[PDB]
Amino acid sequence: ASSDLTDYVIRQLGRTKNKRYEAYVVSRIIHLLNDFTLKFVTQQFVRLSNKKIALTDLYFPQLGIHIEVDEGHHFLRNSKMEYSLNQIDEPLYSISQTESDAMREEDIISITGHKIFRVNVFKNQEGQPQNLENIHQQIDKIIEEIKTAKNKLIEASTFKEWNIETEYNPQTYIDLGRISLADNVVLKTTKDVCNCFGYSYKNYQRGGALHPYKKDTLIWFPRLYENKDWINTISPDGLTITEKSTDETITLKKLEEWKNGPQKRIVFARVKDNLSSRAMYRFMGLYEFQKADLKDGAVWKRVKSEVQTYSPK
Amino acid sequence: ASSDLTDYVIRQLGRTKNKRYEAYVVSRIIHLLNDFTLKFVTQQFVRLSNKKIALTDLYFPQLGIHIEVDEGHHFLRNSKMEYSLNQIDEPLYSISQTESDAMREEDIISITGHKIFRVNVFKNQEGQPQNLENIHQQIDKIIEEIKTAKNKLIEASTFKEWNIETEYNPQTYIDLGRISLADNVVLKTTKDVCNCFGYSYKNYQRGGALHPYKKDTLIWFPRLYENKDWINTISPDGLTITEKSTDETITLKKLEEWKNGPQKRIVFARVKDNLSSRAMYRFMGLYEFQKADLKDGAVWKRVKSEVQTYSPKE
Amino acid sequence: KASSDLTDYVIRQLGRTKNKRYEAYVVSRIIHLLNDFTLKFVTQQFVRLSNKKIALTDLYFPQLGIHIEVDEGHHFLRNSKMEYSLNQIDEPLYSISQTESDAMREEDIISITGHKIFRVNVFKNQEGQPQNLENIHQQIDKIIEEIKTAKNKLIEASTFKEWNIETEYNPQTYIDLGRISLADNVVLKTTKDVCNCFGYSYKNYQRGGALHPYKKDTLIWFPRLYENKDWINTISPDGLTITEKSTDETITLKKLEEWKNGPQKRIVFARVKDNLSSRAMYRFMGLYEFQKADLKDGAVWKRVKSEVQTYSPK
Amino acid sequence: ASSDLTDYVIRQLGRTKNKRYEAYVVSRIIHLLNDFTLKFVTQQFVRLSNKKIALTDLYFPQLGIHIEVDEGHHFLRNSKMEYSLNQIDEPLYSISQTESDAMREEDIISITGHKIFRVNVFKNQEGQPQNLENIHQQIDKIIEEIKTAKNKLIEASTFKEWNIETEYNPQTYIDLGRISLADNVVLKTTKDVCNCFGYSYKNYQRGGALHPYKKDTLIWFPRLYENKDWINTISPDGLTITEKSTDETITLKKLEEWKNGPQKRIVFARVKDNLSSRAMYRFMGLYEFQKADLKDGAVWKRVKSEVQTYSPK
DNA sequence: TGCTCGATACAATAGGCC
DNA sequence: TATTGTATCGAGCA
DNA sequence: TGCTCGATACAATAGGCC
DNA sequence: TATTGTATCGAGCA
Repeated sequence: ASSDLTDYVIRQLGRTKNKRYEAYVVSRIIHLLNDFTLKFVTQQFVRLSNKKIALTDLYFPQLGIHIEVDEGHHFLRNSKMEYSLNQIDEPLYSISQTESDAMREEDIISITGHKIFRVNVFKNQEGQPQNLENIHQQIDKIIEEIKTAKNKLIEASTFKEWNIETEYNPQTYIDLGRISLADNVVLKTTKDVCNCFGYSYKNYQRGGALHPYKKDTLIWFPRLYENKDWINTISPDGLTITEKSTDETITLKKLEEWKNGPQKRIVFARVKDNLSSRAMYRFMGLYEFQKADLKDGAVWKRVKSEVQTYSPK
Repeated sequence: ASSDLTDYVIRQLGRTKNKRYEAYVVSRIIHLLNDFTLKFVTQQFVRLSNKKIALTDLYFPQLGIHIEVDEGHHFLRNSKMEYSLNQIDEPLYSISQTESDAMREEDIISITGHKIFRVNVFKNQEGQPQNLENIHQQIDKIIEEIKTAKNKLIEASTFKEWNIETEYNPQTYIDLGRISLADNVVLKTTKDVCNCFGYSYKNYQRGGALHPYKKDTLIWFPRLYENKDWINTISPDGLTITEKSTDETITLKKLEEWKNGPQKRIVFARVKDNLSSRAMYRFMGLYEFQKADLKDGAVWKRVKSEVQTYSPKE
Repeated sequence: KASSDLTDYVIRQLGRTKNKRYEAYVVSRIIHLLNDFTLKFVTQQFVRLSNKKIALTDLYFPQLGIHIEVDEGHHFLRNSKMEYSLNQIDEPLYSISQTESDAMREEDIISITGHKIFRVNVFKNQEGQPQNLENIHQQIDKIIEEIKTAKNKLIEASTFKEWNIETEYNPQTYIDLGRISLADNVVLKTTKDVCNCFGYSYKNYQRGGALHPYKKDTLIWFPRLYENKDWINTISPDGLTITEKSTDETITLKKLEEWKNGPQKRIVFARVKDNLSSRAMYRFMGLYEFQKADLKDGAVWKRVKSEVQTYSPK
Repeated sequence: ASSDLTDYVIRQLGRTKNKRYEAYVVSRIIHLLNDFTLKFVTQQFVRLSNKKIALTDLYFPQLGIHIEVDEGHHFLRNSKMEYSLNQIDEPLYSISQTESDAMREEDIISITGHKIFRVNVFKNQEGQPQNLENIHQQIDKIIEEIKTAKNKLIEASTFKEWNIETEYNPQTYIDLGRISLADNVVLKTTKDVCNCFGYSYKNYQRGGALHPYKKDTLIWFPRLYENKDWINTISPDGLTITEKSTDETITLKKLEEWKNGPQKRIVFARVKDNLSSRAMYRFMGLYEFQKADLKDGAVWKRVKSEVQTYSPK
């Protein structure tokens, strides 16, 4: 019941820490904010413009807001990170590509529209930390920024309150009427996403399933990274997906299937749950086939950020 | 440099967790309180009635208030701790006696008179966690108890606000005029506690130091546990300290030495700093000699909780 | 190449922090005069006393089961956890206090039953007056002579197998042999190696035990033979008796029927700390068969076979 | 008390080790050689061709032979030791100038006519790679060299066996008739060395002693380094001692005393014991006054290495 | 239908590295 | 991290 | 000088983490 | 990466 919320919060604030001042700053933001109708995520993997994998310290999905602790390079529990400058809206802390290759299956999202606030814990680093008065000031301004964000969304009636029990349940989206990219939709299994579009399934094996009420649309469950069978990628923008095969012959023979098959795909990408290391499937949008190269394989572009959902037949 | 405060706070809330719900409860208490005139300590070692060594998750020394998270029983392997029942005002979590004699060097205080507030994190135990609203309520009432204790202290004019810069500097205690147990006075070395009483000392490596302004008292820096040369103990309430030695012969030769004088000793116990593991010296009181013997041998009873200080002597 | 492993080994063995005053001289002299590096040796070897305290010997030849200990009565050592005491003749005169014995539980601690101990008395008489180098060199020489006679006693029986660093921790050595014995003093770097002696292809193994692929009645087991948070396990000083219990009695009641009808034989490799460099290693204790379950005291595994047969990968 | 032997031997072989292979090589040499009629010293401080202070790992005084192990730059237990190249028979391991400034008082000798043998741990001239057995071969060769040296001296009857009990006793020296550098003589105190020349002293506190049996000689107990009162030096060959004062007034007022004073001095320098660091007095030689000036001070040249002794009068 | 087996999901953790 | 056992659901076969 | 030990510096190893 | 174990420095004292 509510205990699920309790456990979830505890676990998010109980991760092994990457930065020295992370735990303090995030815990103070959460506790002072004191709004648990707001879902948050800690150590959220994101993808930068340059395709390197990064992360942010605290992430509110509903508001599209990130919060990042700036310690500079010196003090890091993980020497597995690196400190660089990037686009204004992108984090300063990155993962080395060597271990970003083992982080493929992890849940990695797109920050394009999102805002990032920084907390500066060092006055004239290296060395001396800033006084707590300043840090508390930054944290307070951030907190009220968050609050005004939430109020802006409720005023636009685009804000859906967070419920643990209903969020992984297909019926809630069937009732809602749409699965939206902005509602941050992730479902526990393939059978569930199938059951949003009119299937009734005990469970589902396949890597794709035909959409019942649209013949030109295919429900797709790809790994958006490279695996043994397929080499797939998705741009930081979220707009461009490429689909190729580790064997070129399979690609060449997939050309015909792609051009003559369903031209639209509803994509649910397989991602590891950030807690509990488990299979999950996140809604990436409605994509339309564009062209099939032999070299670059298949290229799908995203026409829609929301799809209509249906009751079973 | 107000950065010392920041470092201190970060490191107190940055300890490796003993309990699963510890970080949450403590961090929320601190932030929602957010009064930093209040000094606090996490994972404070305490000494129960029995000789067993226990610990509390959050501790305010100025108010004599502890906060313990109760989960009881699962303690997140793999901890050296154990879940037991004890005196009403004492913690539920203790350490195995085997691991207790390992931790002797640690700074272990007396909880006599201190209040302990608990936070119950499980509705149906074992297993299921409770709802956040309830936990938050428990924490809120604890915060109110803290604030009202702070108020009953400030209005009685017994409250001394916390300062990092001045608390380890002897000059401030010379200016204050006294050193008390309520003040919770711990100094970083022997030379400082010596310089409190009128010494100019640059370094002091000896165990005892002759009191400049009083010839019946001795400044003492004992280890209150067993070590290489001699065996010392202190009662859980901090009333009585027993002095002995490994060799019975040197106890015999030191027996007459004890019997003639000096008959009083002001005590600072050598204790490891709760942060950064270096030696420090904590005022235990002003103690008086009651007895000579074998075995338990010398016995020092505590007759005073406060000692006056003195300017350097030239 | 890789003949530098022997160098590093010898340097590090003769290079430990000294436990005694005269240890280094005696041991170094013995090694250098012996000049046989086909004989593996160990310094400061931890041994299991019948009194159950931990003791140590200054020099240990495993292949010969022969120890050498230097006798300097009492005092002459400053500030170590060691203690002088009397025991059985074939047991050392130096031990660890029970308090620090339980802190050393994880270390490699061996049964000395059957092993002979030679002593070197370095003082003519008490007070620390040293004995002239003449009779000391005499003692060392007769010791070395006895050592060579022992090695000769083994080589004519074709029991003796020369020492090789590169092949001693390699499973394939013992698969070719094809037996693992106590006489060969076998210890492996990891569980997966142990499993790959008996017919497994494992790349890595994190599990507490694995079924014997070619024997349905036998289980490969990697116990901690001391107490930890999950289990309470003991092994007799002669290694003939191993007791297994669980800290919790609910875990305990669940394991009784599992044991009584489960596989009745266990090939045991105990988890021990490396004597140099402190990494986990696994020492073959024997093949034990289940003799009992009495539920306050847990399972009793008695030692039947001192040798086990290996197998090429399946 | 033949125990003093064993205590000396274990205390020499039991010093805090400077080098990684030092213990093994030295111990193997000593135990395999097995000749305790030969006095030896470990970590013996020496003075190089330059003013710099070096050390050798093993030293046989009687034979004038040193033994040094070469492990090179790294594997240093002491970070203040340096690795360089120097004169033909000179050690390769030195001490930093400032860290040798606290080492002034140590017993530092002249290596001029001394042979130094190196154990090459890693590799040797002509370039061959080595470990273990090759090291052993080197050690064995060295042992042989030592023996042939001893025999060479014992056939010329220049060899004198080591006895720990009498060697610090003035009586043996007043008995054999001569104190010389060949015997490596250092006593425990000033009263002893004075009693060697015929004084009866129970206790002697003074910087110099007028010789009973010669009016032209002066027994002297200098610190051959710089201290608060004096600036004194001695050349690496041991042939030249310079004496100056901290104050110039004292120097000028000592100039007349030098030119008109007794013009030859018997020098016993004040050096710390290599074991226990007690003050002891080593015989440098019989030096004759040569020259003086303000600018660099007084200059003494060594005329003779053998002084006659005398019975108390 | 009832059995055998294989792919997938998932929990558990020694080993090695920081 | 990387590896393997255990539990589960479905495909395949008799 | 010569001795004694707390404080300090730095290597050795215990612990956290993937 | 954080804590513990070992060696060195140096003020105070006889």
